[PDB]
Order: sequence, then C-alpha cells, then structure tokens
Amino acid sequence: SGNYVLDLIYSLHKQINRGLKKIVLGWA
Repeated sequence: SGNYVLDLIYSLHKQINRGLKKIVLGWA
C-alpha cells in the first residue's frame, strides 16, 4: 500500500513508449 501497484504498471508503460519510438520513429 502507499502509492503502490500504480508505479509498477507504469514501469512497463515507459518500455512500450520508448520501445515504439526509436524503431517506430526511426524508419519513416
């Protein structure tokens, strides 16, 4: 408890955002 279970889910959110950025915005 105490701001928990939310930050762990966002840890993956950044991996998807940065994962689909250098390869997605790098081949246009």
